[PDB]
Amino acid sequence: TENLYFQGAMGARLITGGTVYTADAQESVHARGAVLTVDDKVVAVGPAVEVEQAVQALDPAVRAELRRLDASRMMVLPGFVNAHWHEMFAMGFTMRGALRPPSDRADQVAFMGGGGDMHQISATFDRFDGLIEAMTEDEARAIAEYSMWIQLRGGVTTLGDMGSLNRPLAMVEAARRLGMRFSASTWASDAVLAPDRSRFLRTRDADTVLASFEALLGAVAADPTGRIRCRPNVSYVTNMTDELARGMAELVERHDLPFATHVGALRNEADAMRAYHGETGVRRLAEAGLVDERLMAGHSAFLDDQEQKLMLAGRAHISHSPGKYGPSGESALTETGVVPALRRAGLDVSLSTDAAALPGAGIAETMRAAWQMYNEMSADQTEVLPTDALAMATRIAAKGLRWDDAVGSLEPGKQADLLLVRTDDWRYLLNPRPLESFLWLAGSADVDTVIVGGRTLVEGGRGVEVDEAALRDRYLQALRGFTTRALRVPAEAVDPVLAEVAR
Amino acid sequence: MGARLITGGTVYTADAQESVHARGAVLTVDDKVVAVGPAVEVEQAVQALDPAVRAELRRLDASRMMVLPGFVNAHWHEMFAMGFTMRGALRPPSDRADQVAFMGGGGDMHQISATFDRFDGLIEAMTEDEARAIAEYSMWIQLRGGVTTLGDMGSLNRPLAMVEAARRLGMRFSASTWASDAVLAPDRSRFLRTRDADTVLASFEALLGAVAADPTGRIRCRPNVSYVTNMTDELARGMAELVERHDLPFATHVGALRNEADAMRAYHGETGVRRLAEAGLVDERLMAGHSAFLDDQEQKLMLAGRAHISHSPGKYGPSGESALTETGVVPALRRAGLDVSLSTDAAALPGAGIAETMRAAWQMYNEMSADQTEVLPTDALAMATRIAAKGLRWDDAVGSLEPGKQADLLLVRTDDWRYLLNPRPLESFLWLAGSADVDTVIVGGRTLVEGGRGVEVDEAALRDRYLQALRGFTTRALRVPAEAVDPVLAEVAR
Ligand SMILES: O=C(O)c1cccc(O)c1
Ligand SMILES: O=C(O)c1cccc(O)c1
Ligand SMILES: [Mg+2]
Ligand SMILES: [Zn+2]
Ligand SMILES: [Zn+2]
Ligand SMILES: [Zn+2]
Ligand SMILES: [Zn+2]
Repeated sequence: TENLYFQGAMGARLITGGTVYTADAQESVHARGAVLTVDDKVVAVGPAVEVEQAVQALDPAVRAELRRLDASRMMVLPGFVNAHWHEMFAMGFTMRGALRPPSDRADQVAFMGGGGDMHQISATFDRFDGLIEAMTEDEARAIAEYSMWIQLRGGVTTLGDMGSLNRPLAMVEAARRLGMRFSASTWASDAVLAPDRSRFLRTRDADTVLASFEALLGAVAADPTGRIRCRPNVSYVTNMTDELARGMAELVERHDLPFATHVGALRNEADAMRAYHGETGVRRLAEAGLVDERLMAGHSAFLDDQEQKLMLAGRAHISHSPGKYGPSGESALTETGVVPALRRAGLDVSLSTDAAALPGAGIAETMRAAWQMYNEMSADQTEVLPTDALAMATRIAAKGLRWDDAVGSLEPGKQADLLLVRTDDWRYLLNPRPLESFLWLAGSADVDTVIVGGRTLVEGGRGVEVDEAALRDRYLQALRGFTTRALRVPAEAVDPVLAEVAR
Repeated sequence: MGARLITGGTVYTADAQESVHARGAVLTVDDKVVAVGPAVEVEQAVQALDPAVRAELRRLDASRMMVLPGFVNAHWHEMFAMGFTMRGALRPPSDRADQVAFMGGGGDMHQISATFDRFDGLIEAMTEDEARAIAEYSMWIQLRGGVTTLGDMGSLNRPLAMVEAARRLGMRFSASTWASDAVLAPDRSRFLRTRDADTVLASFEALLGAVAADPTGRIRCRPNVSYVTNMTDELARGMAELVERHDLPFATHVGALRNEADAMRAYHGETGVRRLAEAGLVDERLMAGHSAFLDDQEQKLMLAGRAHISHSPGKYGPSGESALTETGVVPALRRAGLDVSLSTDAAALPGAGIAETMRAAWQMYNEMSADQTEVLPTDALAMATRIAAKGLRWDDAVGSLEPGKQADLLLVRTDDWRYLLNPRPLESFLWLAGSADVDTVIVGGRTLVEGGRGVEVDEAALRDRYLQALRGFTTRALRVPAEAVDPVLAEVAR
C-alpha cells in the first residue's frame, strides 16, 4: 500500500516568478513564468499572468489551501529522467574505490579503458548473479536506498535501471520509500567470453534469466503509486545468447514493454563479438527483432554504416554518457563520432549518467559535457543548445523509457515533477539564460528543490523526509558486511576507513 | 602574517612529483611556505619556529577539507564591459534561434580581425572609474574561484585599472596592454597596417615602467600580441627584442581556428607559428593560446623551441571552437612532453572557471585517447597551477606548495556526500564540484576568501559598482539605448 511510504494529497501549488524551462515540444522557456500544480499533475504553465488566470478557476476550498512558492530568485526545470543507470554502490571498496592510494600516479589502463579488456568485462558481468545472491535483503535495501537518494538529490525524479549489482525488489522498495519514480530491471547475463574458448560459453539457461524478469514484472504489475515500472535489459551483447535475445523480443512484444541493452560500447567489442558469436552486437539484436522503437541502446558508438542504418530504420534510441567516458577510458564520443552523427540524422539520443561504485557525474554534469563536447567536435555552438541538453536529460530520455506519457516535460496533464535551482549568485548575474549559467558553473549539488507528483522531497538541498545521516550510516554498515563477507576484503582494511568517514 | 599551520586535510602540492599527502599539513611563515608533507615532518618545522612566532601560530584544522595550490589562470581576458552585447544580457531567454558566428564554424576571420582591431578605441572610450569598477568585479570572480595568479592575454579594459584592481583585491596579476597593428579586410588581398609597431611597443613599455617599482611582489607584466592575424612582422620582431631586453615572458593566440591558416597565407604569406618563429618568438618565453591548428613543421618548431601551450577545453564548444578534437594536436604535443597548461579564456559574463576547465581536460583528453591515465586528476591540477606558472615565468614564486614558494593556497570542504569513501578528494572535486566550492583562498599567507565569502571584499558593493559602470559604458560607448539596459538592471537579484 502507498500509505506505508507517504500520506496526504498535495492540493494546489503555484510556483511563480522564476525562469521556467518546460522541455515541451517547442523547448518553451518562460521568463517570469509560473507552474500551477493540483495534486500530482501540472494544470498550467506559462507566463505568470496567464497562470494566475488558471488559479482563478479554483474552488473556495482548493484556493484556501493553495501553496504559493516565490521562485523569483530561481530557475524551474522538469525533473531529470536518468534512463541509463546502474546500482553499483555495493562495490565501493573494490571498483575504482575506497582502497586506492590517495596518489593517482601509478594508475593503469584497465577494464573499459584502452579499447576494452573484453574477457575481463565479460567475466565480471557474468559474476553479478552470484554476488546479488550473496547480498542479504538488509544489505540490498540499505545500499539501494542511499545510492538512489544520491540520484534524487541531484534532481533525478525518474530513474531507469539498465542492470544493477543489487536485488530488484530492494531497489523497488527504495524507490517507494524515497518518493521517486523507477523503471526496475533484473540482471541478464547468459554467456561469457573466456580466453581459452573458440565460442561463447553458455553460463545459465535463457529461460532462467527470462523467468527472473517475469517475476519482477509480476511483483510491480499491481503497484498503485504510478511511480514503479519495469523494463527488461540484457547486460551487454557479449553476454547474450541468441536464445536470450529471441526470448527478450517475445517478452517485450507480449507485455508491451521497452527494452534496453549495451551495444557498440568499446573499440574492441566488434572483434570479440565476431570471434565468440560470429556477428557484431547491433546485427545480432536486429536478427532477434530487438532493433525497433522499444530499444534504448547504451553508448552505441562503435557501429558500422550498416548498423547505423539498422538503428535509423528501426527508430531506436541511444542513451549517451559523455560526462563519464574519460575517467573510464571509454572513447564512445570522439573516436567514431557516431552518436552525434545519428542524432543529426534524426535518431532520438538522450543523456544519462551510467554509474559506478562511488558518486560520479550526475545529470547536470552530463548536460554540461554534451553542450561542451558535441559542439566542440562540430565547431558549432548550436548543435547541442543548452535547451537541447535539458531535453536530452528530460523529455527525450522519457520517450526512450516509454514514460513520456507522464514525465519529462512541464505541460498540462503531465506529472508535477519539477526542480528549483537558485539563480541569485554571481554565476547567474545579468544572464537572461540561467540554464546556460547552470551548465557553465553549477551542478548536481546546486539542485535546491525536487518535487515528484507535487510532493517536495528535497528543499534547500536537503531531504524533507530523508534522514540523510541515517541513510548514509545504514549504507556504510551494509557495505561493511557485503565487502568483508561476499568480496572477502579483510575487516582490518575496511573498519578504520569507515571510522574516518566525516560524520 | 606570522605563522599558520593548516593540518589534517588531504594536501595536493603540485610539486615536481605531483605529491599528495593524506592527513598532511602546510606550515607558512609570513608570505612563504616553510614546510609541507606528513603531519610529523611539519610539526618538526613548528618546533623550529621563533618562540614568539610559535606562541602566535594560527592553527587551522583542515581534517574536513582538501588543500590545493592557488590556481594560476595564465590565459584570461577582462571582457565584462561587453556584458550587454557579447553573448550577453540582451539575448532572448530562448536559445532556439542561436546561429554559428564569431569563432564558430571554423572562424569568421574578417569579423574576428576587425573586432580585435577595435579594442583600442573602446578602451579609450571607457572612463578610468568605469575601468576600475568593471576590472575589480571581473577579477574578484576569478579570485572567488581560487585564482590567486591571473594573466592578462589582452583585455577590453585599461591596464592600470586592472593593476589597481589586483592591488586592492590582494591577488597576483601579470598585466598586459592591447596590441593590434594589422587588420584582414574583405576588400583587400593583403593585411592593412592600422598602427605603428613602435607605438604599440611603447604602450607596453609605459606599463612596464608603471609596475617596475611595485613593492608587493604581486604585480608583473607580460607583453602579448592580440592574435597573429593582427600582427605585422615589425610588431613580432619588436616584441622579440623587448622580451630579450627586459627578460620577460611573451604571449599570443595562434593556430586557434580551422580558417586561420588560409587567411594567414592569403594576407601575410605565411601561417602563424612560422611567422612567430621567423621573428624569434617560438622559444621558452612563448605562451601560445589554443595552438591546435599546427602542421607537422609548426609542431616541431614548438617542441624545438620548448614553447608553451595554454588550452581552454572548458569553453571551446560554447564558442563553436574545435581546438581539441578536430586536430588532436594539443594532447599529442603534451604526450610528447611540451608544457601544456589549462586556462579559462574569457568572455563578458561568467563562464567556466579553472575548476571547470580541470574537469573538462580530465574527461576530454582521456576520452579522446581511450586512456583514463593520460590526464590524471593530479595532472589537471598541475596544468592549472605549477605548469601554468612555468609558462607565465612565475614558477619562481607560485604554482606549487613547496618550501620557499609563496603561501598561495585553497581550501575546499570535503564533508559532503560527493566525497564519501573517496581516498582521492580531488577526483570527487572534478566529478561533482567547481568554482563555487572553493571555500578559502590565501595569497602570500593572507586570507582573502573564507567560507566562500570575501574577507576584505564586499561582494555586493563590488557588484553594484560594476553594474553602475557597465550601465554608463554600455549606454555611452556601445550606444545601447537606456530603454534596453535599465529593465535588465532593475531585475537584478540584489
Ligand atoms: O555502461 C555499461 O554497463 C557498459 C557495458 C559495456 C561496455 C561499456 O563500455 C559500458
Ligand atoms: O582566445 C582568444 O582571444 C582567441 C583569439 C583568436 C581565435 C580564437 O579562437 C580565440
Ligand atoms: Mg522544512
Ligand atoms: Zn551502462
Ligand atoms: Zn501544449
Ligand atoms: Zn584568449
Ligand atoms: Zn589511441
